[PDB]
Amino acid sequence: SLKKIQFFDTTLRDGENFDVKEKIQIALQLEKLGIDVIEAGFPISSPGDFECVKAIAKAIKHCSVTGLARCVEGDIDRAEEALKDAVSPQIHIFLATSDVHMEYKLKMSRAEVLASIKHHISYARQKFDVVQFSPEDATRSDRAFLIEAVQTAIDAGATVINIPDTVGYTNPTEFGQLFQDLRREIKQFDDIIFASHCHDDLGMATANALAAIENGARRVEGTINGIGERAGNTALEEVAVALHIRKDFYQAETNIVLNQFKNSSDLISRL
Amino acid sequence: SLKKIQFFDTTLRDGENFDVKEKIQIALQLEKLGIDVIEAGFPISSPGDFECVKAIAKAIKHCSVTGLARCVEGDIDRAEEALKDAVSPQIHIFLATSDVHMEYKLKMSRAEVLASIKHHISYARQKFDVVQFSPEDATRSDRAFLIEAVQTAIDAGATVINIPDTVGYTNPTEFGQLFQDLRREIKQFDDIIFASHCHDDLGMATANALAAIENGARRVEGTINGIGERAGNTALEEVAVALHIRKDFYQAETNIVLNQFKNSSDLISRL
Repeated sequence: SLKKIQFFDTTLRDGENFDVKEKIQIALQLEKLGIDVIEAGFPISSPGDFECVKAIAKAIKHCSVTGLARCVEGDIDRAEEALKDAVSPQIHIFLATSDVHMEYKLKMSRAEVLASIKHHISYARQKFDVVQFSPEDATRSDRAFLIEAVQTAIDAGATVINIPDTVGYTNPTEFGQLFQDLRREIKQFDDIIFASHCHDDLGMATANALAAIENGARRVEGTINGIGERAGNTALEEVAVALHIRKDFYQAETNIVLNQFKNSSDLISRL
Repeated sequence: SLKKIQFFDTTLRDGENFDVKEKIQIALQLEKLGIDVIEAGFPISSPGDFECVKAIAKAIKHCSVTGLARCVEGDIDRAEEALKDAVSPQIHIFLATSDVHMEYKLKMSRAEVLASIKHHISYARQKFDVVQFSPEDATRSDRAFLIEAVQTAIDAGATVINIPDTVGYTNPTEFGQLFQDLRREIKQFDDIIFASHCHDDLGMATANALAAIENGARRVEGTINGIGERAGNTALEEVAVALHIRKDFYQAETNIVLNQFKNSSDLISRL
């Protein structure tokens, strides 16, 4: 039917072997496939990444290109530099919101986390019209606080909120509920693009992405083939095919060119 | 916690290359793994199957062995013959319950279907203490009628009801609801073992098996690796690992020896 699901591919990021011309090649196949957003890299991470993100940003003419940044002004500056020639640039910023991460990793309190999010999302918003924000480790976050962190990013200018199952152990019941909670508590929900980024540790990343869509998500992030990370990401091909075959149930359309999926798939496998 | 999930493996059936000694070898690895029921074959289908089912029935001493039969007295006779030396034999009988199958395949009305089910389940029950029944194509069956066919099998002596997503296009929402409906409409539900047999056409077989367990199923049928059929079956390893890792959520135990999963897996892949 009428609701539109966007696709966000992070294949070029979770190459964790791809050389430069190979990244460019993949990127152009992704674009051909009708992927809406290509995450090209994490520019601050190394000079190589920086040049690679620039390279893909220059090659792409028909979709959006994005790069990763922490809540650190330098990363955002570097991403803005990397993406300056993108036809439709975005930036993807993240910060963990779970108790364990805040205590042991960030060494920051809830108040500090919300304050970092507000500052860095606003900071980025001055440079990018489209700011995606991900509360890292969302699925193990205190739920009230997860809602706080997400409201904070929205207030500050984030127009895409991506919910990752960073650990990979959620299920459709638990994840769908997470989205229900966001819908109920975030007044701006219907004006904001919500995405998921599921991991396949338990073999449920596809079901999890679709449960998020049944519950409000209008975007799915993942990879060609579901490669990456420990136990893999959401296989975008599986999600697109489920939406197509059960259009009666999901009532959604996408921009994907279905017949370009095996090209995309064989290319990625080949490398 | 306290509820027990049984595992039903059909690897030796959806070898659709395995030779005789290889089937016996797999069967004994399955048994080692702690699988509760091994479906050894479909005895009526060929004399080879018959001898293979006999062979596995003789080798197995610590779990149950089962074979397939249609609702045809000859199949059941042949299965009874095949399994006569099983330490804990069962039989698995099936009949389609969807409008399309009844019209185009069976060429039988609803009344005829229920009457076949009653007759052949009772027939089998005289020979086997444990009769499993599967309404083939359950997930595309009229729901009221699916409930009729399942009630009929129970009344007639079936103590295990297996719900297959024969076509492979269901999802956790739709499947969980199917189980909710059975629970609400079948007075004997809590006295009857309910299982699922999901297919992985959409990449959701694992999530689907777990959704059936959240909703009353106390048994899961599938294969080592999820091999078989068109697009594969439920990967029993994924289901067992999800139950273990999220015991907090699923609150279930199994009889599986988790550390025997890679042996089982490498054996099956090797062949």
